[PDB]
Amino acid sequence: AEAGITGTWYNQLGSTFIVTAGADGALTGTYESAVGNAESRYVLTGRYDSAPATDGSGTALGWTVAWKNNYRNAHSATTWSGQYVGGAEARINTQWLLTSGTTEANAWKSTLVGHDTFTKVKP
Amino acid sequence: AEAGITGTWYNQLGSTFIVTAGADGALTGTYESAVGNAESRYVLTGRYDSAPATDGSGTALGWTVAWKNNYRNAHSATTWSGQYVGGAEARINTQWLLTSGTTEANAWKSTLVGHDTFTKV
Amino acid sequence: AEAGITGTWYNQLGSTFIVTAGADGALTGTYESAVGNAESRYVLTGRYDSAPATDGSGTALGWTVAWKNNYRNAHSATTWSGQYVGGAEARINTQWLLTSGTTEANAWKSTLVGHDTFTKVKP
Amino acid sequence: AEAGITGTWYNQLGSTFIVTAGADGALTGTYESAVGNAESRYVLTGRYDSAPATDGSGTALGWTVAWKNNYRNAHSATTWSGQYVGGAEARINTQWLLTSGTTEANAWKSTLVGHDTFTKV
Repeated sequence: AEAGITGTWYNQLGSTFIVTAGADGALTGTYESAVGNAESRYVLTGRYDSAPATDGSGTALGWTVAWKNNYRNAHSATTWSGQYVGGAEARINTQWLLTSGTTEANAWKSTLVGHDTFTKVKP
Repeated sequence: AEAGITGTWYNQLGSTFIVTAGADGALTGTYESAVGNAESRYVLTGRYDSAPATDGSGTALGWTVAWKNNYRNAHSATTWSGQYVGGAEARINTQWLLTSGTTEANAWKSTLVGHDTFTKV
Repeated sequence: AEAGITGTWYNQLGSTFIVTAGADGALTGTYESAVGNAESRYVLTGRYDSAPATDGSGTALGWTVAWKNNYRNAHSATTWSGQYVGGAEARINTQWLLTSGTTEANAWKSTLVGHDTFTKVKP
Repeated sequence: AEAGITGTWYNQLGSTFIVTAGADGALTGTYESAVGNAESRYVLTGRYDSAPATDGSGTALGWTVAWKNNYRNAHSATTWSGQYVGGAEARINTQWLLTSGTTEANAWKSTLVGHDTFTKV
């Protein structure tokens, strides 16, 4: 359900994700990062399964933030890939990749991997 | 650098990636997969660095495809994260994560990782 | 410290890791998996930093289990890569890759990624 | 399949991997990196499937190197997970995770991911 995804979410490090889920499967919003070379809000775009399986299956989704806004440019982009699990503790569990632009010779150290869990506060 | 990202790209397995790079960092287009539970095109959306560095560095980008269109629904989504390297032979070098919607019991086996290289040939 | 790593550990799904850290940087022991096509114990081998930085830095380590013992063969191998953090709640936080042997055409779906946290019980 | 893993291998960047595959699943040998805060050889240890499938499947394997030897200590460890494909041109296709020991504050930026392909040339 788009509505269940729409809202304000925060992860374990204190970053803020504001998102709207559109009926066509689109995700749009802003990301505020608690860590890294970042300040203020960044534009996010993603896609989610707008017709998930009933069961107790999660809803698969993903989004990207490129770390450039009008105040700073970190020359990197993070994608989060995971699933939304709806309940009375609604969570988005993800794994992420962070790639920095590098020269050809430093490209072996361009991509960080980690995982983030998001807890919903507001719609 | 910048606008050379717009175009039709192909990865090592024959999947086709058709993208438009907007001036302010948006990536929009369609993807058609050569593998998996997919048929025809799927919508993608992403972001890229619209003011990259001026030393020899690549352009950082990323995009997502949710594998649902009017024909099929695999209940999964892939994100690709990587960089664009322009030149006489431009390439987009990426690593990707494919997450399927699972029950909580099967959540440990929900995410595949791999890598794709796209060129204009 | 090798001693601090040596012991019995369990992760969030109920798998058991028994390990000895050798003074040359070697890790040897057995793994018992709570999930997957697995039964009874499997041999593990790894390496760790036997001279870590003092600070409050973790100790980097990694190990491999190939999922074949005398009772079952899953034709796969998992590597865990992470760090040991010593404290009165001693933890090993890892990220893992699980690769299955596949044909050339199915090789795009050969590798799973996830993360595991281990809590120490015994030496 | 099986014993063809023993040998000297090289990846795309010139790193050299010298391995012995034991009969019961052990991998033992040395690694010398072409990149990073490393010099000379480092000990590796791993495991592989000693009875793989008989259909067209690769041999699953994995190994770890902690980047400390008598010369240097990078306080990090890499694990490679992948499969061996034998034939006229054998290859080991892998993906890897490099974790550095960090403080708790920097734990989000502790792990790099990439991919390496090893051949006997």
